[PDB]
Amino acid sequence: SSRWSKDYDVCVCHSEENLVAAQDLVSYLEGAIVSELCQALSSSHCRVLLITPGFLQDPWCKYQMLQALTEAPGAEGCTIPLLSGLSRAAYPPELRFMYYVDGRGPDGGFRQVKEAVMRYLQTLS
Amino acid sequence: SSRWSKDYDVCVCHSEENLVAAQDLVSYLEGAIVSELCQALSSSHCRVLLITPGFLQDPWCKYQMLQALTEAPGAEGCTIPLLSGLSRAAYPPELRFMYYVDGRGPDGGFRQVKEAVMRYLQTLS
Repeated sequence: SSRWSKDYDVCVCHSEENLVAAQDLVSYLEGAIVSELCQALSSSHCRVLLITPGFLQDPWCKYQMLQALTEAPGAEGCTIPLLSGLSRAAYPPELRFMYYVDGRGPDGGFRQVKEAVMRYLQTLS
Repeated sequence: SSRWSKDYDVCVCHSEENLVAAQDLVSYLEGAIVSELCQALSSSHCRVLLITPGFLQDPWCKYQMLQALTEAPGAEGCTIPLLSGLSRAAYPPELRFMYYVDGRGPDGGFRQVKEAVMRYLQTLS
């Protein structure tokens, strides 16, 4: 529960087709929030899933999404799904009973994503 | 890890539109395997997800699917996805990196599902 139990405060999960949008989010989050793009050995307090059409199509992305929700946001974790570039009708059904940020919100949803991240950090020692 | 730590050996997860197919599976599993249809207070060793078009469309089904994979099949659990009545092209992408039974297999996939259930039970005291 210690703020320093992890070296990063948040990492962004994205598919290869959204590399630039991910970098913008990382840049937006760090303006202090220490962020980076998620990687294999990546371990942070919060994980932002940049869910886009490309992401939803990629099997590995979906798998990472699953595990990101398996051991995390049950209550003790922090996983923030950002639905971007998608029609709400194409949103993953399971989201109706889960927290997530809509890309149509202010700042492409970045503002609410950052806010959600900060809220979690405060609950840390 | 005790075979009697749970009152049921397996329960079937289905959407309202597949009630009959679920009952057939339950019936098939018990011919000893103690099975039933999954319910809110339901707790068993294995959980069979009867994934069909209706299931994939229903938000609550998907959510239950998620949680069924969140705390389960990481290694210590038992969750068996049965893809039935669907074109493989419409299968959830995350399945490419996970175990699952195809409905096109022998006995509508029931045989392999039962086998998978038994395998898990043996690993129990």
